[PDB]
Amino acid sequence: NTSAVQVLIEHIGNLDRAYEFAERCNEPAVWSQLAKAQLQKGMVKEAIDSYIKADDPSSYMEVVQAANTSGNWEELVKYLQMARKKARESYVETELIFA
Repeated sequence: NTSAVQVLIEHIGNLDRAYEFAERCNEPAVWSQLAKAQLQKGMVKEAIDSYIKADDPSSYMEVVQAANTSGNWEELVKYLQMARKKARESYVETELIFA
């Protein structure tokens, strides 16, 4: 299961595919680096950020802050649920606060 997931890559997947082989795995990997690549290459995040959280990424800072203005609340508020969690200093919690 350490691959059936990250498969959501560029020349590796795309759209109604990337999130088609993620419900089978639990487990997985690449959550902070996948949000930076899936957010700068084709609109997805709303999808690639609503079927993974999986610990990381809480703030700081890029995806974290990003998700809030648009219009990602309902999942946004949950994205922090893990924040103060295996996590609790400034720039990261003062960020949760800020956030």
